[PDB]
Amino acid sequence: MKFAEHLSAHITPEWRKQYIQYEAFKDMLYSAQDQAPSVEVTDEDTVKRYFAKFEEKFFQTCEKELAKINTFYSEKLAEAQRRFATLQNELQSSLDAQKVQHRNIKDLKLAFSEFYLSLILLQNYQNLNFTGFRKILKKHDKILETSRGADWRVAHVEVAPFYTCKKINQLISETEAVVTNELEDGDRQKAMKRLRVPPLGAAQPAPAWTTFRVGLFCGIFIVLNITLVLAAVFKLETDRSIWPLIRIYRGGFLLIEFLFLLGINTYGWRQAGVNHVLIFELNPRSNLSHQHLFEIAGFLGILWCLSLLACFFAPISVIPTYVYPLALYGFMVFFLINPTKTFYYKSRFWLLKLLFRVFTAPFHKVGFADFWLADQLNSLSVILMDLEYMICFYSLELKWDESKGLLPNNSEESGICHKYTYGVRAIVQCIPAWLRFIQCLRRYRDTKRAFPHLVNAGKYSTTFFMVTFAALYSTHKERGHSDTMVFFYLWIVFYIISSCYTLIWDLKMDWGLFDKNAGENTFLREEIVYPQKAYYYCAIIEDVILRFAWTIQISITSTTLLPHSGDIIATVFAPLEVFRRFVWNFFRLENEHLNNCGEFRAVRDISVA
Repeated sequence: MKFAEHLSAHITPEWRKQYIQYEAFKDMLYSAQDQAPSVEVTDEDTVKRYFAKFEEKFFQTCEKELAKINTFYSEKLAEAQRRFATLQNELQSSLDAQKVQHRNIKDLKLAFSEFYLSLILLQNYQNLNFTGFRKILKKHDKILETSRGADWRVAHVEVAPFYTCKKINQLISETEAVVTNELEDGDRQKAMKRLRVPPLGAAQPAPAWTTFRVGLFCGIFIVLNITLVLAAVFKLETDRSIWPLIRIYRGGFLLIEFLFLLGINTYGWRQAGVNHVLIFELNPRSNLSHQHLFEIAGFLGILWCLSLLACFFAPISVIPTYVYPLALYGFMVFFLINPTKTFYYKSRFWLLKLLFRVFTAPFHKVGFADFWLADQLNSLSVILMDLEYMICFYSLELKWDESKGLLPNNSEESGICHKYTYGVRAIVQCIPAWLRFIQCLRRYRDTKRAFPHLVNAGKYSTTFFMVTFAALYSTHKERGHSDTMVFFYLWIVFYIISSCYTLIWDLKMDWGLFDKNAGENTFLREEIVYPQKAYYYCAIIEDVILRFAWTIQISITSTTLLPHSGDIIATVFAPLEVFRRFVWNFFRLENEHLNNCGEFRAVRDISVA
């Protein structure tokens, strides 16, 4: 494949309908060729008229395509001219006001670098549309053994006001002159370093070293997982309680799984066309492909596996076993808050600036990155409970004056910090629900709109109530007082309500499925971005199952019996919840991008002042 894939890869995602449609032309050509009636059986007038009809139809289709291209190009050119006019007026106003100002200059820099991107994208649009006409007309010449295609090219294509309009190059030169004289006072090197746009989209291949580091961290991870399984089967002795260990190491595994599935999500968004760079407001020139997230996940998983192995084997006799989890989590934290400029600095600091804006929610106007991150925390809720458990274990239970403190004796009676001590577990549970609830309240206050925000605030109020009733029921049963089974009934009804609330919001308002304009894609949206239709139905069924995950647990719990269970339930259902979030990310991002596809948004429209 040479140009079909080259076109589907170098195409702007939001302008997919305004392109040349190479595939339809090719399929029309091939169908017309294969349906030649007979080379010698029927009359030559028959085949001649058949080929003439095909010629007419093909050139009418090509003419309507060219008209579409011309209209879209003139539209985008007028839009860019108006944007340049308003940007220059604002720059002149600010420069005159010169005689905080740093924020002003920095947002005019950002607005100019975003206006350059639209110009470059329009230029590439022109280029690809021209060298898709030449390719398809060359194919028509070769397939029909005629030369009318090149004549049609030189007669129609190279007169059109989309290949002869040399206005974008002048606009690019003027933008560069403006940014160099005004914003940088000379120094075109620094101006162009900000304005330049690398080959972007699905067309940029990650460097070979990043792929090799992925393949290295993944092989080590596989072998270390095999070794962990073998050592757990053959080395971990009985008479000790493994539950503290895997309860501490449960959070790290969920984080590794989340980073892996986020890498897969980024790959899916990059290939399908859903551009997360515009929705997350990332830098269109510097991003993180799936390889970077795969590498981060592999490195942190290597550290996790090494810490768990050291816990099992106890390599050095002087260091007690409880130092390895502490060291692992301290390295995970020190990796994030690394003050130097190494090891994914811009990414980690963007993530930290976002985490500061989600954990102090009602004070910042929320965008997509902080709304998206606060929804991912609902799935990574066992990580917060793992941190709480680890802190309570190291502060109240871990006997420091003994080596094998991580695995105490079998005589390990209830051992507080394992349950609802005083309600702290319920609060750590409701923390991300509280974040999203107050964020939706801030959205209602800001937009004054009510439907999408006031609803979607009860979605997390139901989690509030469900966790409250869980806490009440378990703390009543642990004290064996009266009114217990009532708080089982209320737990049941509020989990029913929570799952029904989140399920209809996952499908209808988050994913956009089940709309009246479905058309041929029954039970789906109008326009589907992901290739196969089977992905959506399987996703629907999996979200139905993984949102009602408490059915299986309350069954197993009701089966009860002696084995420790609730914890086995949580350990099996936490990666299932992270996988549910991984599935939900795809279709949330797709629904978000499909709205940017209607207004043809390729840039962020950076505000000013």
